[PDB]
Amino acid sequence: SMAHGPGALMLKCVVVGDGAVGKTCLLMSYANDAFPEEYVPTVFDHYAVSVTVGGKQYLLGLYDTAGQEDYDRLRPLSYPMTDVFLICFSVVNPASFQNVKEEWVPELKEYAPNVPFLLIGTQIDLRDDPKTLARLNDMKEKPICVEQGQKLAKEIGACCYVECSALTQKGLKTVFDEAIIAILTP
Ligand SMILES: Nc1nc2c(ncn2[C@@H]2O[C@H](COP(=O)(O)OP(=O)(O)NP(=O)(O)O)[C@@H](O)[C@H]2O)c(=O)[nH]1
Ligand SMILES: [Mg+2]
Repeated sequence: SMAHGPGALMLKCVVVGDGAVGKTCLLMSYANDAFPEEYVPTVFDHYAVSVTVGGKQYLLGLYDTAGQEDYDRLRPLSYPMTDVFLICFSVVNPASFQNVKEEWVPELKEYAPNVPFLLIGTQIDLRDDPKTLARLNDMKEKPICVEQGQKLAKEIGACCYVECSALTQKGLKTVFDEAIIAILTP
């Protein structure tokens, strides 16, 4: 190794889900072990981190994707040779939860048929924020709870349900550990 540093098998994880569920922030927060305080992009640059699985090392490549409608056309460009997807919804946006079964799961079933994926509930620090709960209880909506995520993950055939907050980093480690296990599960 005079020409280059440590190297390793590269794996590819792509993140999909609704506008404003926290995909980008989930990725920047995992990568930098801090919530992005400065300027947050629509889409985070391709980025990888080293992990140590079962005494073997791997580079987990992290691909972000926009969930709006300007970025519809070009999104499936990210999908080829993916090893695992994360389908994110925000536990304080029920509408994104209903878009799992009805928008993100069909898209994956059409383009990466036999690629495993997880179901990730995001922004769980808002689940009991006074300001948020009340904005929600204006529409007699309430936050998605843990039991609803687990149930939904089974129906759709996700490998599991994991929750996190990008803000405090709770659950983040588990999200990506489980993405790896789901891949390295021969
Ligand atoms: N409190 C809290 N806010 C969060 C969290 N994650 C993201 N946010 C906030 O949620 C908003 C959108 O975040 P973002 O990561 O851009 O979501 P996105 O899914 O990437 N959006 P897009 O599809 O358009 O790229 C921002 O105001 C951001 O600060 C979280 O875990 N907790
Ligand atoms: Mg994004």
